[PDB]
Amino acid sequence: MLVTGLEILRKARAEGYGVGAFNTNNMEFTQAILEAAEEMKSPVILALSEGAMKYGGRALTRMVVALAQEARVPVAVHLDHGSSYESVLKALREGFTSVMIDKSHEDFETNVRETKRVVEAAHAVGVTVEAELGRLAGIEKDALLTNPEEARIFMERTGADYLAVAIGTSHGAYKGKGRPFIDHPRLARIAKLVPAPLVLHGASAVPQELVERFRAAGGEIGEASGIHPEDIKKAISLGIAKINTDTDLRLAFTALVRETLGKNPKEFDPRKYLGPAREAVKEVVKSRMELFGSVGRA
Amino acid sequence: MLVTGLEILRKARAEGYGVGAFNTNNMEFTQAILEAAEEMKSPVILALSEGAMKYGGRALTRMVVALAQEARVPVAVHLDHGSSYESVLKALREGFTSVMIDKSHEDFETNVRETKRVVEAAHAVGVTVEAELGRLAGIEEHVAVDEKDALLTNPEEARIFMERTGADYLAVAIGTSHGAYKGKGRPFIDHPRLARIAKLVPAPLVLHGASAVPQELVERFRAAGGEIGEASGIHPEDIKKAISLGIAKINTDTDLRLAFTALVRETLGKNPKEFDPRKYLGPAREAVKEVVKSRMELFGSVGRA
Amino acid sequence: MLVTGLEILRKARAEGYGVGAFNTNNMEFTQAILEAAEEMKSPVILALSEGAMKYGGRALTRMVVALAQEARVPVAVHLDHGSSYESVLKALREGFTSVMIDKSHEDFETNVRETKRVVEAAHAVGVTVEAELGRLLTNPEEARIFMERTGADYLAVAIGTSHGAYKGKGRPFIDHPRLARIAKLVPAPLVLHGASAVPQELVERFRAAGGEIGEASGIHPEDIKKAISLGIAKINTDTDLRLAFTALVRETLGKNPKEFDPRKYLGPAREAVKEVVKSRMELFGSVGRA
Amino acid sequence: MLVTGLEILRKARAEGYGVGAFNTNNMEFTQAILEAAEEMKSPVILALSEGAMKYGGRALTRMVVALAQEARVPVAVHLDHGSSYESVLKALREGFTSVMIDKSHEDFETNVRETKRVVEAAHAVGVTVEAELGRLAGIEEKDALLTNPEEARIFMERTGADYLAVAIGTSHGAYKGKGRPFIDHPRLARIAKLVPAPLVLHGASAVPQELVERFRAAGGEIGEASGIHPEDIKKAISLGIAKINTDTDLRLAFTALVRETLGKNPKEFDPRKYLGPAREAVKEVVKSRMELFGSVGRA
Repeated sequence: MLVTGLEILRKARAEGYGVGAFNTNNMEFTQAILEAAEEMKSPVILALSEGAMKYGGRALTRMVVALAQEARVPVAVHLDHGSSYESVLKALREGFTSVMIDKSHEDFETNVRETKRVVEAAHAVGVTVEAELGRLAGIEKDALLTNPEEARIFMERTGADYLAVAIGTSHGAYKGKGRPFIDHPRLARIAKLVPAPLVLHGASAVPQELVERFRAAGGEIGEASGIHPEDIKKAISLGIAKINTDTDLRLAFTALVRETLGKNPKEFDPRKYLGPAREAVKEVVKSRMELFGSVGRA
Repeated sequence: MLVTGLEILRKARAEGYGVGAFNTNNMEFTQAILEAAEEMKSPVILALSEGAMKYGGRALTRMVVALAQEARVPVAVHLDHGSSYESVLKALREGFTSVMIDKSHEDFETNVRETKRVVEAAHAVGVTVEAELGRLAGIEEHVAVDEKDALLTNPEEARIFMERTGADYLAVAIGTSHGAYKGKGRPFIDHPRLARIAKLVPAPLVLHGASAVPQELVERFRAAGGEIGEASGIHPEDIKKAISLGIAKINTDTDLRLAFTALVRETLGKNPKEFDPRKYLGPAREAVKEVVKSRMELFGSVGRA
Repeated sequence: MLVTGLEILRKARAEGYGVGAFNTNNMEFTQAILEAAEEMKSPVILALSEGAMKYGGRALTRMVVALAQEARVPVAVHLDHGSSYESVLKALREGFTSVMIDKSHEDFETNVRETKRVVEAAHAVGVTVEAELGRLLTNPEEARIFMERTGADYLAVAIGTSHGAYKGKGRPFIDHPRLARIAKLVPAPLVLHGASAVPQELVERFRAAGGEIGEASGIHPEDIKKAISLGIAKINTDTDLRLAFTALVRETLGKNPKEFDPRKYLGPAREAVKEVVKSRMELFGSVGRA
Repeated sequence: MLVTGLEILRKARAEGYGVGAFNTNNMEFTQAILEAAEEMKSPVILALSEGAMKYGGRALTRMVVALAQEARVPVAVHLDHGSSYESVLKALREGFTSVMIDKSHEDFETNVRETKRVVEAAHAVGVTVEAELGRLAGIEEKDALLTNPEEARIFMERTGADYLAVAIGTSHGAYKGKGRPFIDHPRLARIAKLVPAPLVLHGASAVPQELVERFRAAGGEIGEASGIHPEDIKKAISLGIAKINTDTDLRLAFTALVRETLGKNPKEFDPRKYLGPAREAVKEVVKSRMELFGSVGRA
C-alpha cells in the first residue's frame, strides 16, 4: 500500500533499523525492488530522481504509484534531490508520497526559503518532505559537512519531515580511496538535536565480488569503493532511518546483461538477458534490506 | 485512446492500408511503439504474447492498458496466439481489448469449438477476437497438393470457420513464419491464395510472422555482439501486395528484438565502463522506435489515426 | 487493500466472527460502508448485485475496486447472486475478487454444472466463488457433495432466512441444528443471505417521514450471534441500508421543502448508512479484526 | 479523453459556440453529464466546487478524472472558485486539468498576486487556469460589482491566466433578478475586444418555469425563481463567452424527480428507483444545455 515517508521512517528510527530507498528507472528494476520487499516482508521506498522521471516519463511514474499501491507491504514513492519548486510540483502531480528539493548548495537563508516553500505545498496535499543540509562529498576542517546545530535550526525554520545528512557519503562507484570516512560522532550529535528520522544518500556498498563480476564479464572499472557495511550498521544505530541504493543496483543489472550476451552471441530476445539482470537486482535489494534490518518489519 | 481494433482494422482494409501490431515485453518497448504511433499520427496495436504476460506480469499489463488509454491515437491491446481458454480469460481480466486463441494445429472441429468458446467469452465483455486457420509455416514453390490443404489457409474453409465462430479478424497462413529464418532467398508468399480468401472473408485479415529482418540490421547485429545465420525476412513488396489484397493487421516482433539487442550489444561493446542501464536501453529503445516508424510507413498507417 | 473473499472469510470462521457483505449502488453507499470498516478497523465485503452493476455501470465498478485497494483494511468486492456465466465474466472483467452464480432454483445437476463452470473461470484468474444450495431447505449432506463436486470456496445455505423486509410473522426461522450439521460436513466458510434485522426503530423512523412499510420482519441478533459461532462467516446486508438511507432522504426533504441541494439530503442519508454498517459490524464481531 | 480547459475553449470561441461546464457532487450527476456529452457528441467540462471536494472526497475526484479519460469526447475537469493556493494545489494533486482561485473580493493587486501564483503552479504542471475579476451580482453601483473591461486586459496580461470569468450581470442560485435578468452585453463585447482569450460565464442557470412549477408540484416550495434568459445566453456566446456553468438547473431537476417518485410511491426505499429517474432528468437538462450553447457534434 502507498504511504508517505514519515509513516515507516519513524518506526524505523524508534526501532533501531533502516528502510532502504531504491532508485528505479524502468519496469524490471521496479519489479525486482518490490518483489524483494514482498518476500522479505519489508517496508520499502521507490526512489525516482529527475533523471528517472525524464527517462521514465508517464510510463514510469504511473506504474510505480500503481504497483506501490497494490503491494502488500508499506511502500512510499520519493522524488530524490528535486532541483526546483516546479520539479516538486510535478512530483506531487504524479502522485509521489514524499518529495525533496536539493538546495544544499545554496546559502542557509536561501535553502530555508526554498525548502519551506516546498514543505507548505507538500503538506498542503498530504505529502512529506526530506530536507537536505550539507553537501554530499567525501573527506570537516573546511566544514563541508552537516553542522548539527544548523541542522536543528534548518528543521525548525522549515517544517521538513526528515533530514538528509552529509557525513562522508557521495554518489557513484568511487566514494574514496579504500574505506570512505564516515563522521559518526558528527552523526550522533546531529541525532541528539534532530529527533526526526535521518537520511543517508550515496550509500551504495559497491561490493568487491560485484566489482569483479563486472570485470569478468564486460569489465572496465577502477579502484571502486563503497560505504563499508559496518559503517551502515553504525550510522543506523545512531538514527539513520533511510538509506538509498542506486549504484549497486546498476552494477548488478549490467554485470548480468554483459555476461548473458557475452556467453550467448546468438541471443537477441530481451527477456533472456534483462530477466536475469532483474533477478540479480532483486537479490541485491534483499541483502540490502537484511543489512538495514528492515526484514519482517512490514 | 483504448480501442478494440475491429474499427481500426475495418477501416484499414476498407481503405487498403495495414495497421501494425507490435510485441512488447517491458516499458522501453511500449514507449517506443506508442511514441512512434503519436509521431506519424498512426493507429497502433500493442501485442503481448503469453511470454510477455509471464515476463511482464501485472506491471506490464497495467501499464499497457493505461498509456493506451492516454494515447492520442487509436490503440488496441491484443493477446496474440493465446494457448488456452484460461489464457484468454487472464487477458480479459487484465483489460485487453482483443484476444486470440491459437488452435490452428487442431482439426477443424476442435479449432472451431475452442475459438467459438473464446468468442462468446470475449464478446460477453465487449472484447474482439482474432482466430487463425492454417499453420504459419513457410513453403517453397515446388510443393503441389502440399501448399494446398496440407498447409496454408484454404479459402472455403476460411469463410466457414469465420461463420461458425464469431471471430472478428482471422489470421491467415500464406507463406510467413516467425523468427529470423523465414526461408532461403525471398520466402514465397501465396498471394493468389490470399486473394481468394479475401474474396470469401470480408472481415479484416491478419498477417503474422511478418518481420522484414533487414540485411543491414543483421549486419549491424553481427558487427556488434554478433552470431546470426542467413537471416531472411518477408519482402517489403510482398507486404504491400498482401496489404492491398486484404491484410489489415501486420505483426512485427523479431525486427524489434534484433534492433534493440543490436544496440545494447554495440553500446556495451563500445563503452565497457558503462553500467547505467538507460545508457544502453535508451539508445536500444530509440532504435526500436525508428523500426516501428518505418514499419508504419510500409503499412500505410501514417496519418490514419 | 483489495483481497478475495476466501482470504478474509477463511480467517473469519477460524477466528469465530463474521464478516459483513454490504450491497452498494453508488458513491455515498460505497463511502458509508468503507468509512465504517476503517473506523471499526474491520475487514469488509462490498456486494454488487446485477442490478447494482446495471445501475452503476463502469462508474461504480471502477470506483468500488479503486476505493477497496486504497482501503486501510482488507476489502473484497463480490458479484452477489450472478444470474449467468456471462454475468460472471463481466464481474471478472471489472476486477471483482469474488463471484457467485445463483442456480439453486435449478436441479442439483444443473446447479453443479453451472457452478463448476464458474469456479473454473474465476479460479483461472485468482477469484474465489460463493455457491448457493437451497431457497431464501438445505440438506447437510447435499452440501458436502455439492461442494466437493464444484470446487467452490464458500457456501451460502438455506437455513430459514429470506431476502426481504418480511421474513415471516412472529420471528424468522433459523435452523441452528441444520447449520451445525452442515458446519460439520463443510469446513469452508458459510454464508447467510437475507439476514437483515429490519429494526423496529428504523421502521418507525421510515414511517414518521412519510412512506409506508408493511409488517417489517427481519432476523434476530441472537440468531446471528449463534449462526456465526456455528460457522457463518459472511452475512449479506442490504435492505436495512436502503431503509435508513431512504428514511433520511424523506424526513430531510419533508422537514425542508425549499431544499434542492442533493448533498443536503443524501449526506445525512449517507451518514445513517454508515451508522447501520458500524452497528452491523459490532453484531458480527468483526470490529478491530482488520 | 482528458484535456485542459484551454483546448476546447479556444476552439469554441473561434467557432462561435460555448462549452458547458456542469457541477457534479456524486456518481449519478457525473454519469448524467458524461452520457449527455457522449450522446450529443459534445465536449464537456466537469466542474467541482470546494463543496464538491468536501462532499465527494477522493471517491468523487478519482472517479471524475477516470471517467473523463475514458470518455470518447473531450472532457476537462475544472476546480470552480478555489478559495486558496492550498485548495488549488489539492486540485492539481487530484488530477484536475484546470483550476481557478477566487480572490475577486480582494483588491486588484492582491487578486493579481494570488492569481499569478496559481498560474505558475498550474502551468508548471500542464494545467490551465481561469481568472476571476469582478463580483457576480445581478443588476438592472455601476462598476462597484461589475467587470471593468480595461482592468480585465491588464488582469490577464499580468496574470498569465488562460481564460477569464466575467461579471456582466449573472449570479448564483435560483433568484437572479425580478423579471428577465439583465445581462450587460455591451460590457461583455468591449471586454471581448480587450481580451481575446476565451470568456467564462458563471451563475448561468436558466431556472426554467416548467421545472420550478414541476418542483412545487409533488414537492417543496420555491420563491419567485428566475434565471438567465436563453437569448441572453445565445448572444453572450456570440460575443465571446466560450464556457457556461450550470449547477442550479441540475440540482432542481434532480430533487424534483426525487421528490416526485418518493411522493408518488410511499413504499419505495430502493435508492436507484428515485435517484435513477433523478439522474435521467439531469441528463436531459444537460443535453438541452449543450443544444442551447451550440456544442452538439463539436466533439
